[PDB]
Amino acid sequence: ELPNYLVTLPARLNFPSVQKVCLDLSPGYSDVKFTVTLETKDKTQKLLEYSGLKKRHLHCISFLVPPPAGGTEEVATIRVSGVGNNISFEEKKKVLIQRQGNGTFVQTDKPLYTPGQQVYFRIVTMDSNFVPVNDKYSMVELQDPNSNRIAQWLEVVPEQGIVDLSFQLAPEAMLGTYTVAVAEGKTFGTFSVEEYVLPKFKVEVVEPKELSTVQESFLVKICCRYTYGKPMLGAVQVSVCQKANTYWYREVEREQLPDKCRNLSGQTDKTGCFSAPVDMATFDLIGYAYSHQINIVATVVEEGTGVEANATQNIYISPQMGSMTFEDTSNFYHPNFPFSGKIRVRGHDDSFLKNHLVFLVIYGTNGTFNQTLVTDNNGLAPFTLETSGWNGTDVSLEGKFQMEDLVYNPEQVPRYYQNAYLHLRPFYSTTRSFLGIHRLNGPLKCGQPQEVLVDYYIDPADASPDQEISFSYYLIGKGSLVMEGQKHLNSKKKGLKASFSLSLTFTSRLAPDPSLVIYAIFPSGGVVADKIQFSVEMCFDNQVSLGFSPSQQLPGAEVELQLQAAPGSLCALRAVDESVLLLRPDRELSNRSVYGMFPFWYGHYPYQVAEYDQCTDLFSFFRDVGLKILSNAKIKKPVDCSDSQVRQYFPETWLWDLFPIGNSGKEAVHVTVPDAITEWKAMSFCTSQSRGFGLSPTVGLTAFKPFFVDLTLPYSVVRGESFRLTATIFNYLKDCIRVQTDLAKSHEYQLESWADSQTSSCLCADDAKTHHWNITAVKLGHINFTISTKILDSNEPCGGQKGFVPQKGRSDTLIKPVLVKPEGVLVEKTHSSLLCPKGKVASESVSLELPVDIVPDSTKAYVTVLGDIMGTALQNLDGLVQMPSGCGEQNMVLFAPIIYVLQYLEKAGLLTEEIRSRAVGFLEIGYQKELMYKHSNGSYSAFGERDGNGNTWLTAFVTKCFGQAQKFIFIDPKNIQDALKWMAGNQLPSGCYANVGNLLHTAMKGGVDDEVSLTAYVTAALLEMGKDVDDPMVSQGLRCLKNSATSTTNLYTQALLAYIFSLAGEMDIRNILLKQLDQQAIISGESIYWSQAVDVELTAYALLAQLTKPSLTQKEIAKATSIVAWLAKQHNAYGGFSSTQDTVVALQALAKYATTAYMPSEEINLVVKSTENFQRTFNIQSVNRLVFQQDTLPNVPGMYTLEASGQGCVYVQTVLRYNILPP
Amino acid sequence: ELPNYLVTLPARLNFPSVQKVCLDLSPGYSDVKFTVTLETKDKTQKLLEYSGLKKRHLHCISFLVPPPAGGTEEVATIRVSGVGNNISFEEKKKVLIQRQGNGTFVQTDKPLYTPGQQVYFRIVTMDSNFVPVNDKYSMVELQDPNSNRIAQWLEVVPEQGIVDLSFQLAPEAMLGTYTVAVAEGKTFGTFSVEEYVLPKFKVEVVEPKELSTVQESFLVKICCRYTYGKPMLGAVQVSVCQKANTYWYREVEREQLPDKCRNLSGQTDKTGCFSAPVDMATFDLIGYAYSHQINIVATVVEEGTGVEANATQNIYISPQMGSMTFEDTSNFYHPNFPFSGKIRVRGHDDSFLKNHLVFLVIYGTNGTFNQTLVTDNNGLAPFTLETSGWNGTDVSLEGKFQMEDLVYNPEQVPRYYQNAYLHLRPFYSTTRSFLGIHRLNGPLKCGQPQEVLVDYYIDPADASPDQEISFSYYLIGKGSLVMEGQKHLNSKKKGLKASFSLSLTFTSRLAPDPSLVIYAIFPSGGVVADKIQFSVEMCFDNQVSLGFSPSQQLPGAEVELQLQAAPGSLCALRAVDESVLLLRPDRELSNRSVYGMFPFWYGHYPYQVAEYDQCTDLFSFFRDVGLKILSNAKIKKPVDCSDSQVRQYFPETWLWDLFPIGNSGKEAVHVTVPDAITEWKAMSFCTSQSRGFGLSPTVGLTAFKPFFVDLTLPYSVVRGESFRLTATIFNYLKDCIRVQTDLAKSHEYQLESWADSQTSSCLCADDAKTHHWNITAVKLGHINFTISTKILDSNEPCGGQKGFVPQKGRSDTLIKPVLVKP
Repeated sequence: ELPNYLVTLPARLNFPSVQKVCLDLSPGYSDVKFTVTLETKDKTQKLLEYSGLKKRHLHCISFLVPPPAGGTEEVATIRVSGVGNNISFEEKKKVLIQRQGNGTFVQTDKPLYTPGQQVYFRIVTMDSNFVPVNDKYSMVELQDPNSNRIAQWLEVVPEQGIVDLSFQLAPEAMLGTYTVAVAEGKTFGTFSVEEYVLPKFKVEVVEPKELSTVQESFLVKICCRYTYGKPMLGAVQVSVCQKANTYWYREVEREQLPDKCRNLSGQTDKTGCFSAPVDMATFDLIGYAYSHQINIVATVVEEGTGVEANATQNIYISPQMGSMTFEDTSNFYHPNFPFSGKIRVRGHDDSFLKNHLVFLVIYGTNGTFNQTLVTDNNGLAPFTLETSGWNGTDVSLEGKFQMEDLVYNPEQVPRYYQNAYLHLRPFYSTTRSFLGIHRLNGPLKCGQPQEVLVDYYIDPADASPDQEISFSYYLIGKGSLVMEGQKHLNSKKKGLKASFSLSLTFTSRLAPDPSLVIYAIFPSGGVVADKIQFSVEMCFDNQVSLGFSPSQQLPGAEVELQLQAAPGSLCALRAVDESVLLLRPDRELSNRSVYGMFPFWYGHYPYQVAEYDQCTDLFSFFRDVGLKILSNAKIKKPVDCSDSQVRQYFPETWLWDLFPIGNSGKEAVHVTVPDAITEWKAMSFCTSQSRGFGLSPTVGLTAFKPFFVDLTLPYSVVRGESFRLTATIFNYLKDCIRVQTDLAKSHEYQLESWADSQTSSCLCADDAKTHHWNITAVKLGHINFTISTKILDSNEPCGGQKGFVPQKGRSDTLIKPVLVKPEGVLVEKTHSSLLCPKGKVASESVSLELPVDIVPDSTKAYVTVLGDIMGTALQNLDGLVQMPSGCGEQNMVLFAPIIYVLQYLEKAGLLTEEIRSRAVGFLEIGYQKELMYKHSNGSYSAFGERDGNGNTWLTAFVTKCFGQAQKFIFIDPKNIQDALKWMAGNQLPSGCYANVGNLLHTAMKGGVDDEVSLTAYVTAALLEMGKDVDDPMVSQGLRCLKNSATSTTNLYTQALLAYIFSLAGEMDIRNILLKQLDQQAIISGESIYWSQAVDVELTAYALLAQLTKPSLTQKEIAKATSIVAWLAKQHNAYGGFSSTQDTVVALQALAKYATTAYMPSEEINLVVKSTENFQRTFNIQSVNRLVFQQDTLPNVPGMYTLEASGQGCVYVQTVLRYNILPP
Repeated sequence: ELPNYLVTLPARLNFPSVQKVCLDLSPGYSDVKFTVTLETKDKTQKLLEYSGLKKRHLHCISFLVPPPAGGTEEVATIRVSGVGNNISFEEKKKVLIQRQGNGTFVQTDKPLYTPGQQVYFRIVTMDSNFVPVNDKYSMVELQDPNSNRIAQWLEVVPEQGIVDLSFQLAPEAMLGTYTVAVAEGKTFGTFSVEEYVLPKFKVEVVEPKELSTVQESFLVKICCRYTYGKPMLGAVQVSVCQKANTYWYREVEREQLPDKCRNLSGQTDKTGCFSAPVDMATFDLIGYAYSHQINIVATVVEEGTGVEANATQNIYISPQMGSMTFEDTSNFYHPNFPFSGKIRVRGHDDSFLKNHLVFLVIYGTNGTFNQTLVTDNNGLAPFTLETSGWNGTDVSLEGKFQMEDLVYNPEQVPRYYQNAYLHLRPFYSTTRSFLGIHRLNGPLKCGQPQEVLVDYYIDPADASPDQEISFSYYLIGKGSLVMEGQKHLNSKKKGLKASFSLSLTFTSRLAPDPSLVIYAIFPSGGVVADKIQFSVEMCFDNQVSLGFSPSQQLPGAEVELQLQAAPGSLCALRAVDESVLLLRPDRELSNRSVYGMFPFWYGHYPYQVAEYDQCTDLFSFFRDVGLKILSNAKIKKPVDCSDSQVRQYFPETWLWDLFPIGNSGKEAVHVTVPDAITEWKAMSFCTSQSRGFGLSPTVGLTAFKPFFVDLTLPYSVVRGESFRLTATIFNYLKDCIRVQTDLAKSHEYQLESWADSQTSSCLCADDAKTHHWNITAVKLGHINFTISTKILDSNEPCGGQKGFVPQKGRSDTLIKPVLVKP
């Protein structure tokens, strides 16, 4: 016999992890010292030293990995060496050690906020094995919808992997999509802040969920239900419609047909759900001018109330009436042994079909085979096939509904049958023996031992009867070898179709789709092996479950709450209203999102250590699961080339408390239900360094009362108007009752009161009596509307019999707040100052006034201080230096911004030398990327060296890029002088732009793309490095441009021709067009910009025209400060790699503005002082520099003093909002 | 009638841990809202918002401890407030918050080094819940014994709570007790460095371990064994001696009588244990001038070699021949209900005596009572007493051997009976009921769920049959609440001596001495309770074991070491030689040492939050464990005054590695044994954040060969000076064989030709033959000395028969380095 060995490691090692390495020894050897090492550049760690035994032995050891010798990634070398008695086996492979993606998320308690609320949020960072990581954050930031950073917490440490942070939102905070970022990661937790009111009912479709083209009619069923679980009445309008399909060509036959649609009007039943049938004779399933799509817009208005809900459902019409997919089968067959599998058969309605005659056709080189099968009464079709006629050839399985396909017809869409296709490859079995694993149905549970049966046959032609046989099994989860073992079997049985069993246990360390690989090496050297995948549900380490008792309980009294988790955990709990999830769907915190933030659905070898043998077997079996194998056994295929209750409450988020789980595993807390009659959806994620991360499914506590009231009233209420206060009184008791309703009159709202002063009415079971009022308000802010109802004892009978009072819940009151705003139209007066003392005190007196037409308590004024030139995304400027390229003409516009960002960063005080070196290395390898576009004439071209003389734009761009890169690296100026002779030859002094050269990409050279702009750029490119006017090229350029300077027109071109005269330093003709430039600029507050993508370019060129010119004054300083404040919020000003030239010109405008006037703050103490001797102090040093701080001032608006002391420049913006009478 | 509440907190909160808090409520309430909250000097978190229920309910929640506003230690306050329906209950009590003690130990691979070797050491931090912390180490330092810091490490980060560091000692490093110190703290580890040679055998006493005065003559059974488990023949000289005791007055009568020594010479038997009786009347037991403490110094010399091993056994001589101690009993007793207890019965050797009539006498105000009791065949005396006639008065119990004590005599030392004395206090019981907890044996077993039987009697005069009575139980360990429960019983059973059971689980969170408190509040206002103290062995939550397979190996063959700990744990190793432990005894790394690393007085409040009266009940039951109680029930009494291989090897440690544990909880490694004929003692500890710290027993591997050699030679050799190299040959084969010996000649050393060749000889079973040579050194430094022995087949009989050649063990080649100095 020949002894063998097999060592297996993960191919992709992870740095804070503990991994396994397995080594299997044949019998024989038994005198050879085996040792395995992994060699990094820092050490040589031996994994195991070992010797052979008299039997086959599989030995697996765990190890802490070496750190990577690079920054975060290093190719280490795995080495097996067997020494001893004049033989030295040595084999050598490469593995990869990298710091894996520590995935994080941020969970706000709500996706929605009124202004004045409190944004609570938890940031969780967690490992690939769902272990929490206490890698403490540098910074976390909360930014406006204007991308302006308004909150920042620095150097924050998490407890048990999670951190909670509370930001009190402003009562005057602007409406939009706020964002929260951590450490400048890939996670941007966004929440909306807007004005909203809570809907009390959800409308949804029920029966239209699938539609096929073979149906005749479908029954639209629209169910509207309250949040507390009761049905309701109300008028229903359902718009069922198919829109016209927009074709892939958008220029011809664009005059479309109108959308085909039918509108349903109705009333819901006693179960509160309206049903009506709609034919598909209305819609055009045959026609390609209409999409295969039906929009259902269901709109329900409550009876006598006026509130409205809508459901927007999208249905995709499918001509496919049945789906047949392989789901439990292998991609490989062993030769001349039976092959097993099963087919999932489903219909159009994704339901498990019954008693279907499926037909399996087999394509092979011997002959086409056909076999029919019948599904069972569960929806599966098992099959076993005899492969002995397949002759070791790759075959094809096709499961079909019928033998004959549908003939394509003009009058009807051909209904396609989704067949079951499979390709079977012969396994590389050099020795005749068989393994097979019986697969385990659908999704498998976790924490319980799965019993898996393994079938085998060891033939007595390659294994002698004295040789003990053993099967080595590996369970691989998420690309790491997570379970190992070997089973020894008795050698006396030898040749029979036998079986044995394994007892596995799937968990969160196991994948959603993990693998089982079993193998057996014979003493002949051949191996027989089989692997299967698995369907494992998205489980977790902590078995968390949430429990309410008694789970449907009256509003205002206690409910016991159970947390089930692993002991020693710290667990976070969110109990929130249903109604706040009715407007915006919540940010999905589930098992699928936690499993989805780690991108490892592929497994496999990485790019760094991949083995390209090609110019299936056991090596492919370990390659597909992501394990490096080193062996001398025949595992490689040879390569081939081819009782009154007062009710004020907490209707928003209810529970946001942290609970550490004790040693019992379970923990209870009694919580008091808020008085809003809704459903509370609660969820919890528990985390622990012991077991891991666990996530409860969300549960619901239905707070419900039998008899109650409900006020409805809008949120956006202005003063003076009479709004519709609608009070819907609900009786859900089974007996008819009498109610008495009264609004408690106070001195804070006015009405003339239809049916007030303790009105009385009669109602009965499932009844909603809607009283109406219109109310006008006199106060401001939040004011309370209070109502009370009682069930009177019936002196007279009504509704038939005498009314009956319940013993409990006889009375019900309600207090509801509303926000009332001042009258008139709003208008803002803003004033900005750039206070820059240089080691001193700089002061400014600000005066802001108001016309005398104001209603009282309407004027508000607040001041904002900012220490930085722009809001956020300095790390975007850090990331602009990456991603080199050499394809297309986007390479020059991606290699342009490096010199600009390293000019910008050194004047901001945050320059780093390692990105300096990396960026100039990228620029030095980027100098070679413009060399194969060099023309044969001695110039550059857009594409090819034979196209012709190049365009002036690209030659001027590479002239600027070569002349502005001499401050960082060595660029020779000989190519500039080689280009200048072709600038002189291309444009005549008698006439400029003789039209030689063309760009490959259109709408790219500018916003206008005319000849005078390209001429002014190529004649402005010479003197923009620091040169004066000394050349014939710039002389003929100014000769061409001085005629157009007096011609005016097209202010973009006027600004960029004022740019070259500002480079010339002359004030004679650019001042006669400067006055018509700034007066045509529109005003957007203090963030103004010039208006004629094109406007941002015009703003950048006019900022450099106003900045490059000499004699900068303070009004020009404030004007340019307003311009760069508008450019601060432009996300297209920086962040584009294949974008236009706007990015580099706005970025060099930022660089020149940091050069000349505004340098960033490093120590500013600011004080504001008012008329009424009120003062306030801001501190802006280095980390609250970007924090855009606010302060609300209580004085009557007048003259105020704004003083800045220290070293640095600061920006102060004062905003006065007030309301004026419309006449 | 009158509703009652009870709030329980630990009285000493540790900052990185979580703590329980408990609230128990009577039937009644259901309209008030109880808030318990813990305020400190920066924040106030609401521990429980909680409305009342119509039954009795026990609700307990776990909370994170607030940070210390004082920096490391502060006095917070917990308060209870029941507000609602114009009812305002408000009470408060002070509690202490301090940072928990970070324990730290350092181990080394050996406790003893020659200069020129590598010193390894591991330093481990530890919490009071035995979980390791990866706290940032500032600096660690290594000091010469002249108080000079010779090595220095700055800014070392722990990997899974431990640090593993190495240092190369100098080849001319001077001799003394070097010290490893951490951050100028209280932790230090001393290792001695001097020249040594490894002893191959040890010697200890077997039979003399206790001396009582009633003996006539006592056996001295000295016994000497090799490290590889085999007996040895030799010459034994034992000095058994009684020293003259120095007087307490150190000013007069300096003339001292000579020490009563007896010298015994002997040869060990085939089992290698020398036994000889010594008449103990030679030693002066009566007089005070001679000490009551014998000292046995035994020196054993191997024949033909000259090496010697000494053992010093210091045995106290005691006149005590027995001990009555109370160990399973309560300090309290309930009035007019039976009281149970158990007595340990031990003799002069502290062994369990059989069939001893122990006598219980009871000292009370009604009358002194006597009772006799027969022990079982285990060593226990279980008794029960009626307390109906005791009338609620504190009593005393005394358990004795006999009624009459021994008369003091001038001619004899008065031998004392160590009786069992106890004082029983009356329980403060306002309402008549009984609650007793049955005891559980001696030291309990960790991890297994024990079953405890608790019996009770609820008197129907002070209870109502319609309402149920629920017993609340607290299983408390190491000053914090561990396990909780509320177990109800219906009062339809009425008044009887009923019983029920609890399923307890004891872990490392629970103490070596944890407590169990069971109580109940009746609606009259009274309370009934019982507290017992358990006894658990010094346990760890991480159960770790080591196994060598096949646990006895010839040198040169691999051995599978199996290491069994929790998954996700990082484990140390130490496979030291036994011969290293024979020179310097190891500093103790055991469960006693780890549990004694932390102060374990406990059972009381801190002095900053202590409560005292002007001058037992449930409040004393919670004081004696150290828990704060806020209650309005009758919980306080009214105030009153109170074949051929060459053997070069590893005479240092064999295994010193870090093996993390995978998910199966098992690890294994085939480790190659070193080529010394010895025993390797291996021990490991594992640190995990999940299951904490775990420490394994010291398992042993006997690396043994049947036929081998050994070289006796000193460490230091003066160059140009002759020494005696003594090579001994051991035959442990069962037959008689013929050996042949060749000492390798080289230019590194010179020989004087003493039995140069033809040293072939006959060695029978369990035999040793020593050959001496006169060898001098010629060159400086380390010198190899090589000996090769083999078995030759010859027709010349050895012992009357031809020497049978082995199949394994035919030859043995040994290489020993030696140090040569000028």
